[PDB]
Amino acid sequence: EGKLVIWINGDKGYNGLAEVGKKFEKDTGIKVTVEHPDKLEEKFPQVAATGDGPDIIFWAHDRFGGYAQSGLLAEITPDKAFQDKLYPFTWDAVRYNGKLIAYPIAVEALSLIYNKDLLPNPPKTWEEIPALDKELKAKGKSALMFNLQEPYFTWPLIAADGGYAFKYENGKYDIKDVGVDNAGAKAGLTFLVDLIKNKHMNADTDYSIAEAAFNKGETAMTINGPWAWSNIDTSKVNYGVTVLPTFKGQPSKPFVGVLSAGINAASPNKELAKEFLENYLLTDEGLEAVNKDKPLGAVALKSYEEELAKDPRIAATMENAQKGEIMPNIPQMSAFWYAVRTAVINAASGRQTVDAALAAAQTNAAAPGLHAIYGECRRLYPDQPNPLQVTAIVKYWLGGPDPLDYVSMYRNVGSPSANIPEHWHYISFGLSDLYGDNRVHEFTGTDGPSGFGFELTFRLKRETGESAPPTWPAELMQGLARYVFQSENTFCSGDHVSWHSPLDNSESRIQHMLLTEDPQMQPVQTPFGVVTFLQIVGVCTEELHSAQQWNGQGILELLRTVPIAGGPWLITDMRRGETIFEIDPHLQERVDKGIETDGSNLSGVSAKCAWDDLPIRTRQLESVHLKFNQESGALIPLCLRGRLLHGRHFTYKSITGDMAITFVSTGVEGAFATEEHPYAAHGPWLQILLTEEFVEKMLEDLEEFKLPKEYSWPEKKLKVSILPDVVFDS
Repeated sequence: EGKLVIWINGDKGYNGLAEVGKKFEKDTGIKVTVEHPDKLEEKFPQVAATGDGPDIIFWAHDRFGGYAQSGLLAEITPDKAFQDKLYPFTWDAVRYNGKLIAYPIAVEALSLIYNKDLLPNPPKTWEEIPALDKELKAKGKSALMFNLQEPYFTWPLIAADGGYAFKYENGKYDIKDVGVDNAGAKAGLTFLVDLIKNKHMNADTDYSIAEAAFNKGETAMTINGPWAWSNIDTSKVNYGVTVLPTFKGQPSKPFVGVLSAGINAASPNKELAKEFLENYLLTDEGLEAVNKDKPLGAVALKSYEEELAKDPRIAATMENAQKGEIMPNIPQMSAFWYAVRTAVINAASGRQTVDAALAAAQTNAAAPGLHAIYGECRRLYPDQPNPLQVTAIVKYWLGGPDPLDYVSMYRNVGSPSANIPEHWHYISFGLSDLYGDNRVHEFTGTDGPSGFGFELTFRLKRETGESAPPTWPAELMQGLARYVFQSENTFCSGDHVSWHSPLDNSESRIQHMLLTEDPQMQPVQTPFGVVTFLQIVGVCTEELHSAQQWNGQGILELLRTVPIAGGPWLITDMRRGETIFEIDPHLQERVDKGIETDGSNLSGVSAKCAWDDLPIRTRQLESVHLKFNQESGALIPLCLRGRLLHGRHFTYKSITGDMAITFVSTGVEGAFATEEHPYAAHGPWLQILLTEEFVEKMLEDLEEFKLPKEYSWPEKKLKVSILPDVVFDS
């Protein structure tokens, strides 16, 4: 609005910012409003585009990387006079792609917390701690307790001797160069595991146990961030905060994240914001104002840190902050976090060796999505670690024709007791985000769908004495997958696919597909999003038609009741010769009611038909004669009962013509047919409006008699005929 609006999380000191907003108002006359709405990090991309976003946004740098790739943040341009007021490394935290995208405001870092009563002189090295633990154990106490389930707290030691996630040499992160496999990480984890083996620590320890312990006076030491402190103050423990122990002569690295403020690229007032950020907020007065209201922690302005630095506590956060590394901004951080955590836990529980866990972890950070899926696959099929797998040798993102990188092929023995035949279970890989580096699918985050948000599956009844699963279903999946990408049609459980081809290139009656949720596969959380599994179900042309006329869900249920045609898990039998309706005539009945009580999903059809026609004008007619093929005539009840009685339109379009006939219900909007003038036409396009009573009467009248079939009324006539449309006499 030419005024400055700021959105920030509910915890920090906005009133101080409001005071700075008042100070802004005094010196410049511009009103500064400060609000702190919920879930802002998610909201900013959503509203930033419209223009109702804030001019300035405050948050830890880790989000900003996402914001920067989406193009929501403006480049900031501070003079050297300014960049020198702040520490060089805080600027590093705000560089993406070599550009500066925010003013660093506050830095948070983990530190070593000790009880002054128990340990007057804290250890300067980790190697001392065992003996110290032994000493503390001597008086019924333990030395150290911290979260071993989350890598944020164990990474310093893992990072201590040379380990790293990504190295940025020019402000740009090399995503290939991962450092979870080197001697250092291995050194740290063996040491952690060794600490746990010698019962100096317990793999079970969590936030609350560690916190309860220090606050109750049960344990001697901890590692934590500023937020925890408030709770220790209430505990009245006399404690000091200092630098973390060194390992093998090198500093521990605690991830340091700096609260920063960025300027919205869609803001008119970018320069006002720059003036404000550089000359008012980043001053002793603005920061002091904010500090009194709610402490920021260790600030980024050298001058101000010195004022704050007497707090032994602040000193330690900044000592640790300088000694530690800055969090990466790329989205793959999410991938790193899942890998490590599993590695640490597995190494600590004895499930895996240190070398193997970190070796496994380095690799899993590369293609997490594939693996996460492999996880779900592993839960169902522990018996089959390696299944026959079709690989696309020419990868899609290098110009390849096949978008599914892998299709795994399993043998499911089934359950005879549940009437589930033995079958082959195909799972696809590529529709979801496997790699998460933007090679095929744009990265979206943990929230929201990974890639298209699903993978395809298929269940093919095993023929007797078949040694191996056939491969044609993979080619089918590739076909569908291409459609997904090109077609950009939504795929949800219940949707149908018109193929018109043998699914397996045989003479089978199964020539179409319906889609449903996989019976036994549960969806998964991959760092790049959520993945669900859509199973393909082979159907006959008649069954597809029923699905179109009613809905997919209903026909799926019908397929579940007839075991040969699907059963509870919907196994496709290509060899199947009968439709579900030929097997049980009463199923047709269930379909008709569904159409009655649900309406029909068919908005129109392409068929042989015509009406009497003849720079364009909307004509009105008092007489109308419609002509239909037997095939289209058959749908007239559906057109009337299914749509008009539910206030829904229906459209016939001529295969051979530009003619069209749209049956219109009352309450439809946008028709040029009125109750006053029911029959009207625009060029070859005809709309006819029918009142519900008339519709009911017509329905009674239509019901075998020899073609041609003629119906007549006091205003309109109808004919059903066959080859006349196909072949004219003139």
